[PDB]
Amino acid sequence: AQYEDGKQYTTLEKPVAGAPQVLEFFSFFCPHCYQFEEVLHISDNVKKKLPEGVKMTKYHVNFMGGDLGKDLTQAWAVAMALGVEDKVTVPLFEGVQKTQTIRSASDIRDVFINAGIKGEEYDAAWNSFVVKSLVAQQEKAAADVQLRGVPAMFVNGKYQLNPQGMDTSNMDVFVQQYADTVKYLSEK
Repeated sequence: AQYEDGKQYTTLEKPVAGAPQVLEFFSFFCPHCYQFEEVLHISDNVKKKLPEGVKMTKYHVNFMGGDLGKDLTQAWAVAMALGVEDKVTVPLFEGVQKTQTIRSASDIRDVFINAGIKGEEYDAAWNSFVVKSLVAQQEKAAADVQLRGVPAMFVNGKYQLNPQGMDTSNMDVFVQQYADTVKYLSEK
Protein backbone atom coordinates (compact mmCIF):
# COMPACT_ATOMS: atom_id res chain seq x y z
CA ALA A 1 0.00 0.00 0.00
CA GLN A 2 1.04 3.64 0.17
CA TYR A 3 0.71 3.90 3.93
CA GLU A 4 2.15 0.76 5.56
CA ASP A 5 2.19 -0.24 9.21
CA GLY A 6 5.83 -0.15 10.32
CA LYS A 7 6.62 2.52 7.73
CA GLN A 8 5.01 5.95 8.31
CA TYR A 9 3.48 4.69 11.50
CA THR A 10 3.45 1.71 13.85
CA THR A 11 0.48 0.06 15.50
CA LEU A 12 0.23 -0.31 19.27
CA GLU A 13 0.20 -3.94 20.37
CA LYS A 14 -1.78 -2.67 23.32
CA PRO A 15 -4.34 -0.10 22.12
CA VAL A 16 -5.36 2.59 24.61
CA ALA A 17 -9.11 3.04 25.07
CA GLY A 18 -10.68 6.48 25.58
CA ALA A 19 -7.46 8.16 24.47
CA PRO A 20 -7.40 11.68 22.99
CA GLN A 21 -7.86 11.64 19.22
CA VAL A 22 -4.53 13.31 18.41
CA LEU A 23 -2.04 13.06 21.28
CA GLU A 24 1.40 14.64 21.06
CA PHE A 25 4.22 14.24 23.64
CA PHE A 26 7.23 16.50 24.02
CA SER A 27 9.92 17.81 26.36
CA PHE A 28 11.47 21.27 26.48
CA PHE A 29 14.80 19.37 26.79
CA CYS A 30 14.15 17.45 23.59
CA PRO A 31 16.16 18.72 20.59
CA HIS A 32 13.86 17.30 17.87
CA CYS A 33 10.94 18.77 19.81
CA TYR A 34 12.51 22.22 19.48
CA GLN A 35 12.73 21.70 15.72
CA PHE A 36 9.14 20.37 15.62
CA GLU A 37 7.89 23.50 17.31
CA GLU A 38 10.04 26.34 15.95
CA VAL A 39 11.25 25.20 12.52
CA LEU A 40 8.59 22.71 11.34
CA HIS A 41 5.47 23.85 13.24
CA ILE A 42 4.22 20.24 13.21
CA SER A 43 1.31 20.73 15.61
CA ASP A 44 0.10 23.61 13.56
CA ASN A 45 0.28 21.93 10.18
CA VAL A 46 -1.37 18.81 11.52
CA LYS A 47 -4.26 20.90 12.83
CA LYS A 48 -4.67 22.59 9.44
CA LYS A 49 -5.27 19.20 7.82
CA LEU A 50 -7.33 17.56 10.53
CA PRO A 51 -11.07 17.07 9.85
CA GLU A 52 -13.67 19.15 11.65
CA GLY A 53 -14.48 17.96 15.16
CA VAL A 54 -11.14 16.38 16.06
CA LYS A 55 -9.37 17.82 19.10
CA MET A 56 -5.66 18.07 19.60
CA THR A 57 -3.77 17.33 22.83
CA LYS A 58 -0.16 18.06 23.79
CA TYR A 59 1.57 16.87 26.94
CA HIS A 60 5.02 17.37 28.50
CA VAL A 61 7.03 14.42 29.85
CA ASN A 62 9.20 13.84 32.93
CA PHE A 63 11.90 11.49 31.65
CA MET A 64 14.28 14.21 30.42
CA GLY A 65 16.15 16.76 32.51
CA GLY A 66 15.61 15.24 35.94
CA ASP A 67 14.24 17.62 38.54
CA LEU A 68 13.80 20.45 36.04
CA GLY A 69 11.99 18.04 33.75
CA LYS A 70 9.27 17.59 36.36
CA ASP A 71 9.04 21.32 37.07
CA LEU A 72 8.51 21.80 33.35
CA THR A 73 5.68 19.21 33.31
CA GLN A 74 4.03 21.11 36.17
CA ALA A 75 4.64 24.44 34.36
CA TRP A 76 3.06 23.00 31.23
CA ALA A 77 0.06 22.00 33.42
CA VAL A 78 -0.07 25.68 34.51
CA ALA A 79 0.08 26.83 30.89
CA MET A 80 -2.83 24.47 29.94
CA ALA A 81 -4.94 25.54 32.91
CA LEU A 82 -4.41 29.25 32.15
CA GLY A 83 -4.60 28.72 28.39
CA VAL A 84 -1.30 30.47 27.74
CA GLU A 85 0.46 27.70 25.79
CA ASP A 86 0.93 29.90 22.78
CA LYS A 87 2.71 32.55 24.83
CA VAL A 88 5.21 30.46 26.79
CA THR A 89 6.15 27.63 24.41
CA VAL A 90 8.76 29.51 22.44
CA PRO A 91 10.51 31.23 25.42
CA LEU A 92 10.57 27.95 27.35
CA PHE A 93 12.22 26.12 24.46
CA GLU A 94 14.73 28.92 23.95
CA GLY A 95 15.32 29.33 27.68
CA VAL A 96 16.18 25.64 28.02
CA GLN A 97 18.01 24.91 24.74
CA LYS A 98 19.16 28.22 23.19
CA THR A 99 20.10 30.72 25.89
CA GLN A 100 20.20 28.16 28.72
CA THR A 101 18.83 30.69 31.15
CA ILE A 102 16.33 28.24 32.62
CA ARG A 103 17.97 26.40 35.51
CA SER A 104 15.36 26.46 38.26
CA ALA A 105 11.64 26.57 38.88
CA SER A 106 12.07 30.30 39.49
CA ASP A 107 13.53 30.74 36.00
CA ILE A 108 10.58 28.90 34.50
CA ARG A 109 8.32 31.26 36.43
CA ASP A 110 10.18 34.32 35.03
CA VAL A 111 9.23 33.20 31.52
CA PHE A 112 5.52 33.32 32.45
CA ILE A 113 5.93 36.73 34.18
CA ASN A 114 7.65 38.14 31.07
CA ALA A 115 4.85 36.79 28.89
CA GLY A 116 2.46 38.78 31.05
CA ILE A 117 0.92 36.21 33.40
CA LYS A 118 0.70 37.78 36.85
CA GLY A 119 2.85 36.41 39.65
CA GLU A 120 -0.07 35.78 41.96
CA GLU A 121 -2.04 34.04 39.19
CA TYR A 122 0.94 31.88 38.29
CA ASP A 123 1.72 30.88 41.87
CA ALA A 124 -1.95 30.19 42.57
CA ALA A 125 -2.15 27.93 39.50
CA TRP A 126 1.23 26.27 40.27
CA ASN A 127 -0.05 25.24 43.71
CA SER A 128 -3.60 24.28 42.67
CA PHE A 129 -5.13 20.79 42.79
CA VAL A 130 -6.48 21.46 39.30
CA VAL A 131 -2.85 21.69 38.18
CA LYS A 132 -1.99 18.59 40.24
CA SER A 133 -4.61 16.57 38.34
CA LEU A 134 -3.44 18.06 35.02
CA VAL A 135 0.08 16.78 35.88
CA ALA A 136 -1.52 13.41 36.74
CA GLN A 137 -3.19 13.31 33.31
CA GLN A 138 0.09 14.02 31.52
CA GLU A 139 1.81 11.24 33.41
CA LYS A 140 -1.03 8.75 32.90
CA ALA A 141 -1.26 9.36 29.14
CA ALA A 142 2.49 8.73 28.74
CA ALA A 143 2.34 5.69 31.04
CA ASP A 144 -0.53 4.21 28.99
CA VAL A 145 1.73 3.97 25.92
CA GLN A 146 4.88 3.09 27.85
CA LEU A 147 6.61 6.15 26.42
CA ARG A 148 10.41 6.26 26.30
CA GLY A 149 10.91 8.79 23.52
CA VAL A 150 9.84 12.22 22.31
CA PRO A 151 8.65 13.80 20.08
CA ALA A 152 5.82 11.31 19.75
CA MET A 153 2.34 11.45 18.35
CA PHE A 154 -0.44 8.90 18.79
CA VAL A 155 -3.67 8.75 16.83
CA ASN A 156 -6.87 7.48 18.57
CA GLY A 157 -4.80 5.61 21.06
CA LYS A 158 -3.79 2.98 18.49
CA TYR A 159 -1.35 4.40 15.93
CA GLN A 160 2.03 6.04 16.55
CA LEU A 161 3.68 8.32 13.98
CA ASN A 162 7.02 7.13 12.68
CA PRO A 163 9.00 10.12 11.29
CA GLN A 164 12.15 7.99 10.82
CA GLY A 165 10.36 6.65 7.74
CA MET A 166 9.85 9.98 5.91
CA ASP A 167 12.22 11.89 3.55
CA THR A 168 14.06 14.68 5.42
CA SER A 169 15.79 16.26 2.40
CA ASN A 170 13.12 18.93 2.34
CA MET A 171 11.63 20.22 5.57
CA ASP A 172 8.31 21.28 3.96
CA VAL A 173 7.80 17.92 2.27
CA PHE A 174 8.53 16.20 5.58
CA VAL A 175 5.92 18.23 7.41
CA GLN A 176 3.23 17.62 4.79
CA GLN A 177 3.96 13.90 4.77
CA TYR A 178 3.70 13.89 8.55
CA ALA A 179 0.43 15.83 8.56
CA ASP A 180 -1.07 13.80 5.72
CA THR A 181 -0.17 10.66 7.65
CA VAL A 182 -2.01 11.92 10.73
CA LYS A 183 -5.08 12.67 8.55
CA TYR A 184 -4.95 9.22 6.97
CA LEU A 185 -4.68 7.60 10.40
CA SER A 186 -7.46 9.82 11.68
CA GLU A 187 -9.82 8.62 8.94
CA LYS A 188 -8.84 4.98 9.42
